[PDB]
Amino acid sequence: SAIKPDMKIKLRMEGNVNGHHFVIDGDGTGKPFEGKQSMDLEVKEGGPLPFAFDILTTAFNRVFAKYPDNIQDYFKQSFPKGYSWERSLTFEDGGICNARNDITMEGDTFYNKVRFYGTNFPANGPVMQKKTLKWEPATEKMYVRDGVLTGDVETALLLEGNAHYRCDFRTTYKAKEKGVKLPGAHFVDHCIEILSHDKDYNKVKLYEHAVAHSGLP
Repeated sequence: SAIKPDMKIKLRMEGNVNGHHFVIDGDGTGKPFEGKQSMDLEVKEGGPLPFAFDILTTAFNRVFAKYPDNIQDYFKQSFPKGYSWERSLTFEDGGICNARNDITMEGDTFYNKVRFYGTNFPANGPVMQKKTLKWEPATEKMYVRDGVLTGDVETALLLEGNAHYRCDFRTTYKAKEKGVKLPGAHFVDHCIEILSHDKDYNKVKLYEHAVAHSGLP
């Protein structure tokens, strides 16, 4: 396999949320076969961010997902040429985000060209007031729609004061090489956590664990 057990991650995100521009660099490592990755993020422009860092974290690669033998692993089969994804995030208070990542590989390193655009967050809402605590663990439903691998998530951020803030995600995934075979319908469970950060989330250590499964025992 082109994909080694230990891989490096280099990332640049450029984005705009409610008109605030930012550039964030990431450096990390992961274990594709164990579905684990960790990365150090550093805000390079636009800091301190005037919105909840949590809305960005799912944009900071389903190659870091433990896939069993009985499910086609589209993501690992996409290398070395790579793949990209496009995602819409719809929040319950009208906030909308569009994100994309183009993922390439050179030697032992995944390179990520990430774009993140968010609009329509109410100024008095939990995102612009920085009242988010974390993403709850979530399940991504994977299926092919009209020849395109699609992942749906229905989830929520936990807020201060025992409240939840609902978000629906739809991601479409496309391999760069024609003829990478599409998988059957399946689930990917993930957990995403900010392990540590400094005062205004200028530096953030991010961790994610993901496991693909078929639903039953």
